[PDB]
Amino acid sequence: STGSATTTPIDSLDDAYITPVQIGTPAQTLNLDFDTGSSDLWVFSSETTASEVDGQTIYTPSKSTTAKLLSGATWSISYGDGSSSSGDVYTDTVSVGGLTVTGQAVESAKKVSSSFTEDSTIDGLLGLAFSTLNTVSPTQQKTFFDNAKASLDSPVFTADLGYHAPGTYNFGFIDTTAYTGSITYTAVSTKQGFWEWTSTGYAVGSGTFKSTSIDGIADTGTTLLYLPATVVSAYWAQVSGAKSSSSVGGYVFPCSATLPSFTFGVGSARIVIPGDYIDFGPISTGSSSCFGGIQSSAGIGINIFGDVALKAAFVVFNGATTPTLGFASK
Ligand SMILES: Cc1cc(C)c(/C=N/NC(=O)[C@@H](N)Cc2c[nH]c3ccccc23)c(C)c1
Repeated sequence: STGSATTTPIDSLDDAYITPVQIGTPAQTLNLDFDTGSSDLWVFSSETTASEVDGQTIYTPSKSTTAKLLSGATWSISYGDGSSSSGDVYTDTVSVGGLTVTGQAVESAKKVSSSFTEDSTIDGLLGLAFSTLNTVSPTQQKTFFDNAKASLDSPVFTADLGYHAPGTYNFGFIDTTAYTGSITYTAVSTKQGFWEWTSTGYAVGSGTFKSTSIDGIADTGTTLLYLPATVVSAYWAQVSGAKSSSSVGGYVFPCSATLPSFTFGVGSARIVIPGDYIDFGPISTGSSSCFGGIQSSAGIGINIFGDVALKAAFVVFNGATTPTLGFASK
């Protein structure tokens, strides 16, 4: 089997991407944020604290003939940015782009943090990291990919995020028309439950490539690119007037700037992030200070190859017995 679904930016800045997901019988379609940095499929629901719902589409398990309460199971997740959600669990039928899993754990939110409440376009998250991170207690549950894996033509999914444009998540196959050149595969460590790999280095604009190992995670659920302070300083030093602002919470730059590209290494291959991808617009409405799309990972504790990096590539998440990651230009 295979699946193929279009993913769409939630706003003009590509702050996140949502993908329609069918849950239950008859189908209830919710737009979920596919997140390769977590492993819970959770949704706004009929059980979510009313004051914490602001425009989201909700899953109502009582209206699904295939929904079954998973007796005694609860979940609670804290994301590294400070966001959180929690609740109880159903199993139900879940389909993505024509690919169907029966008995998928669907985690029904009773509580969500303000950040989720304020994101009216995101109806929940669909985790695509390793199932070892799943928060369901007392019986840990599998991700949608882990459940689907055996039935897939090939045990893979691919992320093809668009810059200010729709993109695609495919399951079970690699669309060879979707990229240029060849896909370069690189080793993955699953020790922290993430799609963790090591970049071979970086370049700023037309500058010379610096060979240096950068360990980080491929995370579709994170907007920006978070890298060591040394690397990020070298990037912003090429932008006149750029500076790190504690009051703003990162590097900002004059909106009148033309940003240089940023290149990252995958083995001997190179992925180029165009300068425009790194512009996240005015810090507040009408401001001439703009927020940078490359930020320091210092104090996060891990480097994060978020959407800013991933959307510059066609990315293969290979879930074979020994997982690997592939990157191609496009
Ligand atoms: C200080 C800091 C700041 C950020 C932005 C992150 C990223 N976190 N990103 C994630 O955890 C995502 N994989 C999922 C996610 C967290 N919060 C969200 C809000 C909306 C949509 C997705 C997420 C971290 C780890 C630390």
